[PDB]
Amino acid sequence: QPIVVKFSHVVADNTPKGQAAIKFKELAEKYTNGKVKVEVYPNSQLFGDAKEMEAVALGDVQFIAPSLSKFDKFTKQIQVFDLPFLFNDIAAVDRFQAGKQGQALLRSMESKNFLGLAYWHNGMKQISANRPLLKPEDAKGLKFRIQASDILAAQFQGLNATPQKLAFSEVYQALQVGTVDGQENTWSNIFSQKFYEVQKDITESDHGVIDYMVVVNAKWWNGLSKDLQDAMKKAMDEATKVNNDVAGKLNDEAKQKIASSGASKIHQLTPEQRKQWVEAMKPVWAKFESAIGKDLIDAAVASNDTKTN
Ligand SMILES: [Cl-]
Ligand SMILES: [Cl-]
Repeated sequence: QPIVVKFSHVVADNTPKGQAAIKFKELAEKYTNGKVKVEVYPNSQLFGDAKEMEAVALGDVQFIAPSLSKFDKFTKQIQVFDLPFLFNDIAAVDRFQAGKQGQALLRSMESKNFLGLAYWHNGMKQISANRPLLKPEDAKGLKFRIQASDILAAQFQGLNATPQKLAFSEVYQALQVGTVDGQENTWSNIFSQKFYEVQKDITESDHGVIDYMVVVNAKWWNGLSKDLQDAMKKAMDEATKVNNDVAGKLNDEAKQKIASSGASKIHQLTPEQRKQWVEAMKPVWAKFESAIGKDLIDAAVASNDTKTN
């Protein structure tokens, strides 16, 4: 009777998270000599956004890797990752995650019996709708789908737009029948879930990030025999390295496919347009500073590094 272990997520197989979870499966089975069988369930086939945390708590799923925007019901510290324009680029996000404060966040939910094993990457968020979004004013009066995050809701409220919380699996349909006008996501997600086919203008804003925390039930994980836990720990580290190697290329490749399709128009901001977007979104920070903790915010800010000039 081999031990069945299930890994659930909401994205497609051909994605930074999807490819990493498949690597994890392959390696955990190898390193346990077949004693463990990993079943991977992509595209919300087993659980989606709304239920995966509960599934982990009850033992219906062993591994998940939610966006870092989806934890504000469990802690008020991880929501630091949602502050718009906090990180200039993916390199700053990774430096922050690797430092003391970023690594501390993996343990931020231990009192609720959740444990983060690793961070996985996706990429930078782009914004889209059915009209060009070149300046923040263009967003006024539009409905935007958002992940279930208080800071993302405030971010759109601040643009005098209307956020709407929806589960990832429901976004395409919402955009397709017009119950929402726009959204923010990474190129990888925008291509693989076909948002580009129902959004005619996408702006390369790079105004936030979608990255992930690999989460387990702490009690379950810590109760495993030393030999099984080491095997799976080895598999996880190696899957995390695949994720770090493929995330960038997969997003670049997605962007190109969207562009080549002709179905959407990709817009590039200029310095003055971008600077405007920054000003229009920064007040959100002051609203959440006390809840997050200024020091954590300052450490994130400091993770940015710009070459001279
Ligand atoms: Cl979902
Ligand atoms: Cl990590």
